[PDB]
Amino acid sequence: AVSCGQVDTSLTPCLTYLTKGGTPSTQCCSGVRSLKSMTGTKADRQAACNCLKQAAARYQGIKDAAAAALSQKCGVQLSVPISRKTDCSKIS
Repeated sequence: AVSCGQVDTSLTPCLTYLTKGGTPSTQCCSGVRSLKSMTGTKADRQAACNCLKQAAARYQGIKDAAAAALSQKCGVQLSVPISRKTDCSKIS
């Protein structure tokens, strides 16, 4: 079980980067690592994906480019996309 509270809190330090781009903070990357360690089941990955979809929809300053590069720039293999347009049901 993962809540949007858990998911949104983990990426709270990433908002600077998500809205401006450049380089994520150490705490942002620690956040992305927390996200990966909490989404080991398909249910948790789909729940995470939905939470991050809803957050990207509400936070209008999020750059889609920055969202799609966040896991790559943190060195994290994160199996959850971050976009207001993703079909979260199609996630493995």
